[PDB]
Amino acid sequence: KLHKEPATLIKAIDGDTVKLMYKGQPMTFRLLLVDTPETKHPKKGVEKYGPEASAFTKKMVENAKKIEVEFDKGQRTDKYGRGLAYIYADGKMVNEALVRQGLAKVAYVYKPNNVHEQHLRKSEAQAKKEKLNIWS
Repeated sequence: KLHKEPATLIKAIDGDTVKLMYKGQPMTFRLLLVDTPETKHPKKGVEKYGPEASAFTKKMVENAKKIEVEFDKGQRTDKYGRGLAYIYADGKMVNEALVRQGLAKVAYVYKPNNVHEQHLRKSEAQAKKEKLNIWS
């Protein structure tokens, strides 16, 4: 089964990336299954809603009492060294919150890291129906 492990915030870096202290080591975490508009896009740069997604993730993790990380069932790091995880702030999944708010889309899914896929797709569908942010 998947289980959560505690972590401590170091710095929110962008909408889709946060640096955490995990098992006593600083590490960069990429949020699984979501694509946010980025402020730090490799080519693009600062896309529309980038600033908004980035501020949303930052507030959510900076104002939390407890941060937890949840790994999926496949690879736990990507080719850049970043942890691949679902991040929880006081019990609430940051990945889902972003999608629910129309501040992220569900990404292209590489099995078998897809455990919360349907759940996020349901939230994405609701944000589209409500025409929030990216979908407005």
